[PDB]
Amino acid sequence: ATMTSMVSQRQDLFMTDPLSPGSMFFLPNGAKIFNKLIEFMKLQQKFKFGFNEVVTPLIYKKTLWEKSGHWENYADDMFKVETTDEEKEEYGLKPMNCPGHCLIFGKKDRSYNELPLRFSDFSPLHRNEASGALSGLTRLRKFHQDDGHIFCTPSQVKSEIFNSLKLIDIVYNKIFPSNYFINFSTRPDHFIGDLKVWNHAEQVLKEILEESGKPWKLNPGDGAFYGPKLDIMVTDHLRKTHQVATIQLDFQLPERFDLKFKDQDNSYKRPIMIHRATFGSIERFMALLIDSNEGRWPFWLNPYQAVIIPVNTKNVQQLDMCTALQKKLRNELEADDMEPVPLNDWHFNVDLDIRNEPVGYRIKSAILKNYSYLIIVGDEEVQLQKYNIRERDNRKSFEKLTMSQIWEKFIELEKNYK
Amino acid sequence: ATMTSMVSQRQDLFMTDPLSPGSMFFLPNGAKIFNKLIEFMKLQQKFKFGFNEVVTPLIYKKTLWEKSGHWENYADDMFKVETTDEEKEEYGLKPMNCPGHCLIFGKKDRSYNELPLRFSDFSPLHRNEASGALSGLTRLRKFHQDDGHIFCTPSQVKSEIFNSLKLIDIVYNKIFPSNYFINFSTRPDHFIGDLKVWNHAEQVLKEILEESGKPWKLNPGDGAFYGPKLDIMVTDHLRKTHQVATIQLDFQLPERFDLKFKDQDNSYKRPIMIHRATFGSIERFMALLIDSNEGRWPFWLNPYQAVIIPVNTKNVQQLDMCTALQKKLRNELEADDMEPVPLNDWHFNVDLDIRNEPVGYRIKSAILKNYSYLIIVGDEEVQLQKYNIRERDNKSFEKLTMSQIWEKFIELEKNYK
RNA sequence: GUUAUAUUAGCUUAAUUGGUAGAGCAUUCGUUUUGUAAUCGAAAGGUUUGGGGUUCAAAUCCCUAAUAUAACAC
RNA sequence: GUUAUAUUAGCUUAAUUGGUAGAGCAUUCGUUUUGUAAUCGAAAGGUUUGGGGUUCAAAUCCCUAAUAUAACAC
Ligand SMILES: C[C@@H](O)[C@H](N)C(=O)NS(=O)(=O)OC[C@H]1O[C@@H](n2cnc3c(N)ncnc32)[C@H](O)[C@@H]1O
Ligand SMILES: C[C@@H](O)[C@H](N)C(=O)NS(=O)(=O)OC[C@H]1O[C@@H](n2cnc3c(N)ncnc32)[C@H](O)[C@@H]1O
Ligand SMILES: [Zn+2]
Ligand SMILES: [Zn+2]
Repeated sequence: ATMTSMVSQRQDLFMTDPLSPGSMFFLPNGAKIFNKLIEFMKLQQKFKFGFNEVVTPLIYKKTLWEKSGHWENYADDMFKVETTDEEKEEYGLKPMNCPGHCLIFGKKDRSYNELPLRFSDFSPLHRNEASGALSGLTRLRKFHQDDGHIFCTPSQVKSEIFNSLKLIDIVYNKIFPSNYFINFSTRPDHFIGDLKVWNHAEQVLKEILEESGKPWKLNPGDGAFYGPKLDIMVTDHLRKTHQVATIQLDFQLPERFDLKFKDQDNSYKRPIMIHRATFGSIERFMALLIDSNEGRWPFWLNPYQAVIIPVNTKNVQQLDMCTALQKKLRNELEADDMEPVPLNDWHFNVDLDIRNEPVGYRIKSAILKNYSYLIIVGDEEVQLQKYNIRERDNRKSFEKLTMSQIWEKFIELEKNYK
Repeated sequence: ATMTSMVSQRQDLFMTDPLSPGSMFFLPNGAKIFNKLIEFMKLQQKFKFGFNEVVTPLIYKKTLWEKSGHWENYADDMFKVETTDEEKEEYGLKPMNCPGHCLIFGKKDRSYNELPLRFSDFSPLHRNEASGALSGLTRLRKFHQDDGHIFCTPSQVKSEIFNSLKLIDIVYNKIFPSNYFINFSTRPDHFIGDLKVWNHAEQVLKEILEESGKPWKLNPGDGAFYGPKLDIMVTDHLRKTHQVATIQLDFQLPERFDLKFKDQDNSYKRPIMIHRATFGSIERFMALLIDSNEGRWPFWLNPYQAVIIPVNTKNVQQLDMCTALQKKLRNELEADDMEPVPLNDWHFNVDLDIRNEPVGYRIKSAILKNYSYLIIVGDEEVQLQKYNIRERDNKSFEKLTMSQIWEKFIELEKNYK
């Protein structure tokens, strides 16, 4: 939070305003990061773990929330929506995507052949959290979940949760590095449904925990009102734990919505529903990212990937060399004709500091902003037609690379999420 | 509407529900189109027209909306938000992004050196439209604008507006094919600001209209309460006109929020604001596409890009050849290892219909869904190790290798075809 | 929400015990043309989060509203 | 919001200005192994958008709520 605010000020990441407490503004550099993470998650979800993104309403009539049980469970924690006409039924601004995905499931007849049916959803969610509980980006009033719900059969539940934990291991152990433990969170005192169903639901998660081999801890009575959950817990540099990813086993909402599919014996069965998020919310995940990296973004995430600095800022040969590298790496098009920007090209975040200042000043400035690479161009470089390029960390080990070597180096960096 | 509904049912695009009137559900196939359009627009805005995307709140306190003028003026159209507390100040769910973008501009000291300053915003908007004016995807209560606001100087206004017209032309004249005319929508009965400022704002748009050479007509009293505008009008197949893209010249909101920047003379000046959108709303734009194409999407947009049909659904050599092409074209990874999906690969929407049914039935099914391509595999194809591939909009067949189909689809997607 | 503590220019901050709102960084202009962590100079930016009061005088004391941070509550 | 019309199985629809809901597509299983616009068969899916009223009897008539389509209003 204090760390978040320092990095945000240095890098122009975010802003807040009392005219909308607990909602973030992502400034252009903040949104660059936000979007890259979403792009990353969407790729894994659509093209590896078999998810299908939907786009759902944000407001729903009171009746819907009464059906799902939320209007009950979270009555104060829900923002209410009204029209100028006092006769119409009131609305709720959504704090969860799941009743909407239940409406989708049950709008048409479903066949066992389309299960597991996996829906992802990146809608903004609103929760009227207690003002005293709000905190930077970790606990907000408006936030974005990398949300998904799976509809499946009893025999599918375990592999679906193991797949969900695979994606969690890819995020927290491989791409964004022991790294977490699981809270097994059981039946709360306010719950819906039969104690026998709840007991069976807890039984499943217990056996999954055992087979997974992963470290875990009982977290009594902190389950969702509709189901027990596996809560993935990360520790920040002050030894504080934070719930991010989560897998929730839900036998209750399919019952509230009377969800049905037809199986091979030509009869109707009730699906089981799995709630799941891997980032948790994009905002909280970003806060923990910053807490750990202190502004030192990996190359592929960095809103400041390289800066180019000419020793002599009014020298034509240096300038022309700097500009040409910038045009190459940004890979943009001019606004004055009609050729459109193609899909799936590379574009890198490369700036050109030609302020009339000593080189050491501009370098100092770029180090404070945590540029991944520093590219200096002087008369030596103009002769060689190579650029002098420095990584953020290794101040000593320079390289002299051509235009195309830097291009290829950067592409290789993004391919490998490095 | 009619047409939208039929096509939506055939391709499982969208869904509605009385529990949220005037909001769309995009089913997986609908959402694929939605996201591809946004993807297209973001590339143009970021790598050609110098926009920077922002993500902003959805709800703001009454006070903000009173300062912007929306509270008095767009009083009917605004959903109110409240909490259980009731001593707290009321919120409005946003019908526009503009005041959020003014808060961002005004939040920190600004220099003339960062102008033109261009924010793009794709946030969901809500307006409480009259129930009797609601219609399919053209008029909704919730919708997404490809919104943008430009902050600039007086000498920059014309070139910034010409650049917006350039993006409009790429969209309506080249990628998604006079294609439109412009409504010059002037000062409404209820407006904010000075008469003298309004007159100057209309003078500027008149001159632009002249210099642009484009067809236009007067649309009296139809401006926004904060500015006159140029409204891009397209005509549907029943000859009814629809407003899509729009360009709005705003002197008033910067005065309301007292925005300023510092110029070369170390002095404070007020920026001018241009409002713009090119699709208008993604929803209304999709609606007009469907009206135009009757569900026959161009390849790069089609949720149904190719279907693969084995003649003999239990013949192992025919299945292997179908399955191998699907894997190539879809280019997906398996969920059992730790290897992540890399950025900027190609992936195509390719299905395998192995239903134990006559070839002609499966082909009729695929034609009804308007697949761009139909790929048949029989014994002939196994011998040749080539696939029989037929276009939707055509008689003529081709026999191509796996690799040729891959490259063909990439060239179609590359050239937005 | 409650308790505590705060809110001073875009950011960070000073104002000896109510008595001069003062700097640094960033910005604008001039100057310097610079080889891997800060050329030099000037200008501008404040009525101290908003609204009331007390006093000859308020950033400082009193009432109120709003946020933020931290704990609790939930 | 007003006016008109409508709401029947996932979808499209039929049903003596009152008489006791039928089918096509899709789905599930069986059958067919199919060469470019629909193999054959069976099963399941309806208490007619919600609520109230009239009647011996309501998909049908009346009132009302919700939504959709169209036009107007804005
Ligand atoms: C996973 C969803 O489908 C499920 N219905 C759900 O909402 N679970 S949740 O309430 O526990 O939210 C999941 C994660 O969102 C994040 N989250 C929850 N509330 C907030 C908040 N107020 N601000 C920021 N992030 C939050 C946490 O990481 C949490 O683990
Ligand atoms: C362009 C924005 O920055 C500006 N503030 C604005 O809101 N202009 S607007 O009101 O005219 O909206 C622009 C476009 O959104 C689309 N739009 C407006 N209202 C709706 C609606 N109720 N449903 C669907 N699309 C809408 C139209 O295409 C319209 O041209
Ligand atoms: Zn959920
Ligand atoms: Zn606007």
